[PDB]
Amino acid sequence: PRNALLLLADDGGFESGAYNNSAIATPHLDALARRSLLFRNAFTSVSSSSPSRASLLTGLPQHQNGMYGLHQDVHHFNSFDKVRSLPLLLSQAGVRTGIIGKKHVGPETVYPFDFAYTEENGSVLQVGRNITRIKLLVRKFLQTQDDRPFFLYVAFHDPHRCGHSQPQYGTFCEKFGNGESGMGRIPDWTPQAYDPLDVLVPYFVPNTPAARADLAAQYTTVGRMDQGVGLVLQELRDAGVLNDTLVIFTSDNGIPFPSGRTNLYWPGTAEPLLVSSPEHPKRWGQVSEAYVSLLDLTPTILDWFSIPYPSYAIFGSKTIHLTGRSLLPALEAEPLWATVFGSQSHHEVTMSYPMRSVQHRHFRLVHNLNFKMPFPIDQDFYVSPTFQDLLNRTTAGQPTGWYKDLRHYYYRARWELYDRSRDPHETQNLATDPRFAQLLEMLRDQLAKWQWETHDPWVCAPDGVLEEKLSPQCQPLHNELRS
Amino acid sequence: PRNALLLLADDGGFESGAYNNSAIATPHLDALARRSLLFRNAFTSVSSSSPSRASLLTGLPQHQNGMYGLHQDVHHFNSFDKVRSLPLLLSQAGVRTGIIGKKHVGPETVYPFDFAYTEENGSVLQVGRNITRIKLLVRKFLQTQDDRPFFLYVAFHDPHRCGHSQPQYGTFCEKFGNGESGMGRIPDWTPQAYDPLDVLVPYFVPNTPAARADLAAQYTTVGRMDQGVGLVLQELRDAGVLNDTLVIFTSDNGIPFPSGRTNLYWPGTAEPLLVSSPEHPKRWGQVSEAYVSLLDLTPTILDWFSIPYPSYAIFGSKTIHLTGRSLLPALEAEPLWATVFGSQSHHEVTMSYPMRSVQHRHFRLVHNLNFKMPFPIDQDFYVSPTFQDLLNRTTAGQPTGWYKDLRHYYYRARWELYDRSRDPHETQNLATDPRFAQLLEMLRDQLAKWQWETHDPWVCAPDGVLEEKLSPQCQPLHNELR
Ligand SMILES: *[C@@H]1O[C@H](CO)[C@@H](O[C@@H]2O[C@H](CO)[C@@H](O)[C@H](O)[C@H]2NC(C)=O)[C@H](O)[C@H]1NC(C)=O
Ligand SMILES: *[C@@H]1O[C@H](CO)[C@@H](O[C@@H]2O[C@H](CO)[C@@H](O)[C@H](O)[C@H]2NC(C)=O)[C@H](O)[C@H]1NC(C)=O
Ligand SMILES: *[C@@H]1O[C@H](CO)[C@@H](O[C@@H]2O[C@H](CO)[C@@H](O)[C@H](O)[C@H]2NC(C)=O)[C@H](O)[C@H]1NC(C)=O
Ligand SMILES: *[C@@H]1O[C@H](CO)[C@@H](O[C@@H]2O[C@H](CO)[C@@H](O)[C@H](O)[C@H]2NC(C)=O)[C@H](O)[C@H]1NC(C)=O
Ligand SMILES: *[C@@H]1O[C@H](CO)[C@@H](O)[C@H](O)[C@H]1NC(C)=O
Ligand SMILES: *[C@@H]1O[C@H](CO)[C@@H](O)[C@H](O)[C@H]1NC(C)=O
Ligand SMILES: *[C@@H]1O[C@H](CO)[C@@H](O)[C@H](O)[C@H]1NC(C)=O
Ligand SMILES: *[C@@H]1O[C@H](CO)[C@@H](O)[C@H](O)[C@H]1NC(C)=O
Ligand SMILES: [Ca+2]
Ligand SMILES: [Ca+2]
Ligand SMILES: [Mg+2]
Ligand SMILES: [Mg+2]
Repeated sequence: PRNALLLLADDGGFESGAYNNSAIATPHLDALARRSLLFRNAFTSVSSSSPSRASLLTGLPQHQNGMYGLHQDVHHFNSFDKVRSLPLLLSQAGVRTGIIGKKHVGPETVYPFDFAYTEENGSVLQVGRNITRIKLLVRKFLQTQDDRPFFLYVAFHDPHRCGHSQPQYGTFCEKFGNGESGMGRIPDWTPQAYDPLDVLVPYFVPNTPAARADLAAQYTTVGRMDQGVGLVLQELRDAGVLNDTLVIFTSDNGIPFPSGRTNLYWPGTAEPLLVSSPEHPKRWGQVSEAYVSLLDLTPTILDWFSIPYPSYAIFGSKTIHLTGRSLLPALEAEPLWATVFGSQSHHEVTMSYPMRSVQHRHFRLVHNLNFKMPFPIDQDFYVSPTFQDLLNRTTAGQPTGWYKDLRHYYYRARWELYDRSRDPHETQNLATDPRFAQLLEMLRDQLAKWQWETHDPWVCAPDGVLEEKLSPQCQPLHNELRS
Repeated sequence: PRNALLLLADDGGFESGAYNNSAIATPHLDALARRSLLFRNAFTSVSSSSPSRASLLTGLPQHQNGMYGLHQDVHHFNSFDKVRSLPLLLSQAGVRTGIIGKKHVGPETVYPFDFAYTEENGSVLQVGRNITRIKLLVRKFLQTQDDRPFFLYVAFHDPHRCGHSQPQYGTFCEKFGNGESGMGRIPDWTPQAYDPLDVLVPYFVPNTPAARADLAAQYTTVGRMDQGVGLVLQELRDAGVLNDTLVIFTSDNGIPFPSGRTNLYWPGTAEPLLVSSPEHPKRWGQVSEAYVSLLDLTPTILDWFSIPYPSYAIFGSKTIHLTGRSLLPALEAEPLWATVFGSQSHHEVTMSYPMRSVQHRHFRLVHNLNFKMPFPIDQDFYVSPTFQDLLNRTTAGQPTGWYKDLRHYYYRARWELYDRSRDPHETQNLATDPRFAQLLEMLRDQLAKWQWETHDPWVCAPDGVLEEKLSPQCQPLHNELR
């Protein structure tokens, strides 16, 4: 049988040898990249953990699958009951399904796995960060195979921050299991220490000692994640199935630094993506330039198992259709895929800053539906040494070392248009430039067509109201906003 | 031998003889008022159907029970799994529970009823608006009583709008069951027609021909609701249990007109409230001046059945405690209750305009957490003839007959302070008046203390961030908000 393994880092970026970062040591991801197609232009559709995971596992944008924000405690979003997720369709077609690590989506009836070791039924630390334990669970999973195909989803909790939840293990949990007093030992992990001066400060991160100490800790933890990818792959090799298994490696959202996680800017939505098919070796070790979305993974995995997406409606007779496509053709030839979309509504339930985006190659358009209010900041990020330092400096009147200032981080234009080929840092908004008005109209039109097609309840916001029974279906509010 | 009946109108206001509206015919609500304490100053804590129903049935504000907006389809809010609602606690203590009508809350595990006829398992029209059907189901319920006390919740769908959902029955479904072609017959209902010139136009509603035709249809439907209250009470009398039954009549939110439903203004949150205890006749037919909240119903009903509220946490070890109180002492003496709170986060999921409020007697303070954006407008209200007419006129530059203009309806101050004893229409904002600063501080403070005490996730918004492990727990964002 064909099997499939999805490896997902949490808040992972491009800190790998495979993405040309020579400061970090990620031998196992580098070895995987040599047996993979590597995508330079992959994007998540949403820069929020639960919406991202839900969109990845359904192939529907968050506005359509119902996970409008975080899933846990107080935030409490869940996808619609009638949604047919990837693991549900795979089970119905006879594929054995497993998840180890952070799930962070619900309800269980929409995202059922036959074998499930997650934060719901055990320690996130043990099933998300202790790579020895993850190794042992992957082994248990493989040893209980029954000649059905399998789909195994390994959702690492590394390299997510711990400053909010678990401060004594350090800002990225880099001290958990490192064998120092009070930390325990993860016997399969060799900790890699980084000096703050050795890290690459990305362009959107302030270059200060506090941010550098933050990145050094992240690097150690990306290291633990990389070793975990090694262990997992080694278990599939020991069980003799690796050579029958599609391996995909990605991350759910951008790194938890300014302009990253929670933004539809490039740093918040750009994701590493490796795809390794044992049946398509032609392109192993090559780099694709095609513009692809995490919305493509569900149709890629259904394609691999030859399972159709069924025609159904979640509500009324609004039939659901996937807007992503299978990546499997890209394994044989380089395609001209150019367009990716973004949709975000909430992160935390108190953070209502809906954003819609479309990218056409190096051009990116963001629409900020709630732009008159300041951009909200999540609680986990707020206590980061990086945010603290930026805030402390901004208020004390000192230089921040940052490529923006807070005021403009908080108060954004309704429309932001950027050309990354000329302006890769996305600091020159072109939506106000009359030379770019025909492009701006072309992009707004594509984004709107996608919004309708995916049944976006925010399609008419903020200037209008959706009224499905009349033509035109967006009706004006005359609320002093552009229409 | 105590039982309890809760009668809840949907979007009902003060269109009754009991509230001295002389234009409408509500004989059955009037008769009930004669055997009740009537509250002049009762308020819902939230002006949205599912949040209101959830808060009423739990005694927790919406920000604490998890029903942050509407429950149905795309909006999809549910209360937290570990919440102990009124019907759950009543069942655990041995009280048989029933619901007939519009439930509009979830999940079923948090709001379980032994006998249940709702939108979940049948037509909302039949179990919410067809009073004959409702009469027959209350009869079935009573005929199947056993050893036990009962709690029966009858949640009428009248007088809610039908313009959005069910247009062919008229703007308030006033033609459904009226015996005309295509409409069917509700044999127990006598339809009452109103001329648009006979209705009372409330102060917050434009006095125009379109709005008057809108109110005339509402009146016919308030009439059907009143007749349904009559039938329900008559079934309890026929079964011989009315005299053992606490009857409460209220509504979930203000009327679906401008400044009403979805606002924390007086018109959106003020509710009719009748309480009739067969064991406390001293104040039957009287009017209380005490300021009370629909957050008080759950503790009132638990008090009636002598059931404690248990000590539990929904999350971690943040123990839940009710902030409302029992209304039963008010049946014996007039109390000095002065303070009522309001909390709204969403209505529709696309309508994020969180509002927090506190009222101290005739003073009201509203805090609009998202004030720099325009106030959103729900889809059902937008197609009302009343909103259409106001929008069309505003757009065409014609006089609106309205006490506000749209611009100021859309763009509100962060803090709105009003004194209804001098300014009942709430059009003179006093929050910027330095003479009123000490009162403004006193009220902000009370509202903040309630927010913490009820575990409000928005307690630090919009200028700060909640960080539970540091002191102070609200941490500043320096985002140009004061
Ligand atoms: C990570 O998980 C592994 C395996 O569960 C833990 O190692 C175990 O430690 C216990 C207690 O000392 C022993 O009884 C087991 O036999 C150990 N197993 C192995 C394979 O070593 C390890 O302690 C965990 N590390 C952390 C930091 O939690
Ligand atoms: C690993 O998997 C590949 C792909 O399934 C195997 O290579 C195929 O082997 C078959 C034998 O039935 C040939 O006819 C195919 O042409 C091969 N295809 C490709 C694309 O390589 C391979 O045998 C497997 N085993 C090892 C050790 O590599
Ligand atoms: C309102 O409810 C009553 C009771 O369900 C409906 O009357 C019943 O209608 C069915 C189907 O026509 C008959 O079989 C029953 O005999 C009727 N029962 C009674 C007591 O009359 C009535 O049709 C419903 N009205 C509307 C307008 O929907
Ligand atoms: C209706 O209810 C009231 C209150 O339960 C009953 O009045 C009580 O009568 C009983 C028995 O005589 C006594 O416990 C109390 O002294 C009375 N209290 C009050 C306030 O009246 C009355 O019995 C009931 N009527 C019927 C027909 O049963
Ligand atoms: C890394 O460097 C090489 C040579 O400069 C280039 O061809 C490759 O595409 C780069 N990698 C990525 C991930 O962009
Ligand atoms: C910033 O200032 C706060 C406020 O006193 C202080 O406690 C914190 O330790 C500082 N953090 C950084 C990164 O400067
Ligand atoms: C209505 O007016 C009557 C007679 O003037 C009075 O007794 C009663 O208090 C009033 N009802 C209300 C609800 O104010
Ligand atoms: C509002 O405007 C539209 C368009 O002119 C018109 O057809 C409709 O009847 C108007 N409605 C009201 C209530 O004025
Ligand atoms: Ca994440
Ligand atoms: Ca209502
Ligand atoms: Mg009973
Ligand atoms: Mg006007």
